[PDB]
Amino acid sequence: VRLPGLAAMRQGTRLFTPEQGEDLREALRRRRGSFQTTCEVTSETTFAAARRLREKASALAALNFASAKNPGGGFAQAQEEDLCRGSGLYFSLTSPQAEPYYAVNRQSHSALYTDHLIYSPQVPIFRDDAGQLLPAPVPVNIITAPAPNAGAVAQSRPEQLPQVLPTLRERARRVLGVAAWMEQTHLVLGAWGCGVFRNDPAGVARTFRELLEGEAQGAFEHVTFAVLDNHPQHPKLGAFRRELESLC
Ligand SMILES: Nc1ncnc2c1ncn2[C@@H]1O[C@H](COP(=O)(O)OP(=O)(O)OC[C@H]2O[C@H](O)[C@H](O)[C@@H]2O)[C@@H](O)[C@H]1O
Repeated sequence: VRLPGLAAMRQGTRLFTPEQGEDLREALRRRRGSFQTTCEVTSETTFAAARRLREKASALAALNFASAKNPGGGFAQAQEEDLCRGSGLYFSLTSPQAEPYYAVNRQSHSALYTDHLIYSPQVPIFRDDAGQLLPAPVPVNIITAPAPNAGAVAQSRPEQLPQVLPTLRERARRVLGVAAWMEQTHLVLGAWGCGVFRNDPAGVARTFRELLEGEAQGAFEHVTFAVLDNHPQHPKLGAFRRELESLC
């Protein structure tokens, strides 16, 4: 039998296309200055920050460090694999509405990908970081979008290297523009693009920091950066703490 919440979530899944970029900015701009934005940088998983924020959260959204080409990225280290194995996310990512995002991204034949985002409403989290049931599932809205594959660019088309950073910059602003458009209060962000895709965690953490200080200033209530980091140097975790000190 199908798990509770899946049908509602899949049917509410919705595609944002590149041609709606200006719609997303106007939503951000209109929402600027609405709160005293509280923000933190943590070492929790993306669904652990979500799950503790839930009971406090008017409108809770989290970012999927998604594949551009296959829902769930075809599958252990990776965060989207984590979200798919412990929630209904996959059932939403394979939905009919969502298909143009993978179809176009594959057709682009560019490691920078395109500007489609998938909005999955009320995705039920079913299991903890350790994989047993939750009391009851806890729903979270999930914004899925692919960071540019900086690794692939370096190895397959270095000529797009200078475009890497502007691409992640404008796509992040679409990411929070979707969160503003869907009127979220609590945003779970993190080391977007910084693992498999090999983006500089310094640039990523900062690019956020700029937007939460510029166009996204005050647009959200609480923004936590859940950055899992089991590497002893804690490189990703450190660059996010080091560079989000102004805002938190
Ligand atoms: N559950 C987690 N929660 C929070 N942070 C995490 C988690 N898991 C890893 N991190 C941290 O986040 C950093 C980046 O996690 P990555 O998963 O590589 O996302 P990308 O954007 O770089 O690559 C996306 C591709 O990887 C997948 O295959 C997708 O299908 C895509 O194909 C990690 O180094 C962790 O420190």
